[PDB]
Amino acid sequence: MSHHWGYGKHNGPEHWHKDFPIAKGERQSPVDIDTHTAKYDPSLKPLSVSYDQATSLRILNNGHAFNVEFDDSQDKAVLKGGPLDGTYRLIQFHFHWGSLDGQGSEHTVDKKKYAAELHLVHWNTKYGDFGKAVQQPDGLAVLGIFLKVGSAKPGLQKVVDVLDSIKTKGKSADFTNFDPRGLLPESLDYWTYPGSLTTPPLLECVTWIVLKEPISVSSEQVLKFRKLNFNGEGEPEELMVDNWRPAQPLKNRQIKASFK
Ligand SMILES: CC(=O)Nc1nnc(S(N)(=O)=O)s1
Ligand SMILES: [Zn+2]
Repeated sequence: MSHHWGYGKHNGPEHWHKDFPIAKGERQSPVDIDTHTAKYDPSLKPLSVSYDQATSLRILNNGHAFNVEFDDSQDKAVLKGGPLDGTYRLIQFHFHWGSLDGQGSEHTVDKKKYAAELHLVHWNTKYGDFGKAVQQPDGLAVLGIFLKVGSAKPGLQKVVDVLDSIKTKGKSADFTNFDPRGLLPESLDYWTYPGSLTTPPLLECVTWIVLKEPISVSSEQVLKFRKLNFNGEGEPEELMVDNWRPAQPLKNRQIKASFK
């Protein structure tokens, strides 16, 4: 049992994978999030998030997929809470689509699947930029937002009118004075699921968070995109969906979460 000191055969060879805890901690395993098995963990530090200045300026398309831009020139919204060593700022996000006329999201929570979901990427500003954050595992994290269908337009009539302007991909339209808070609650507690990507052991500087209060969206909002092209006009009528991800459950004993 006693480990004789003075040697170090294992302390000799050193590689890229052997350097970072990427290979030493392989958690690459896609699985559906379960709320029933989730457990409340009040270990995190309760904090208050901001989002009063949060506002958009315009929306640019990439000829297929577009993301919403925000004015980082001010203190829009910031996230904080837990053993984190720095606050997380948000810059932009996008939404995925589905192949079915009822559902088709990336991950599935509470053994349930949604039609679409928002993808808000954030980077710890404490480390300066994502470039310095990627240098460590707990550097930069990713927030995963989900969207549920309610068929009840929360007063987005105008949002549908401006949409007729971006019928084809590759164009843009200036749109400021957005109200993303009108649908986003304070959100105190929320489940979590840290780990790495579903790709070979390379990087683990990505965390997967999930809020217990997903942003609600009407089926009428996506009913307009259904008629839109998947990449500019002139192409065969096909769905713009292209964000499918597997997650077969092996067993799932207990999942970490800040909320019960
Ligand atoms: C390098 C990289 O970011 N790749 C992906 N981007 N996000 C993707 S998604 N949300 O469409 O799955 S492809
Ligand atoms: Zn995405």
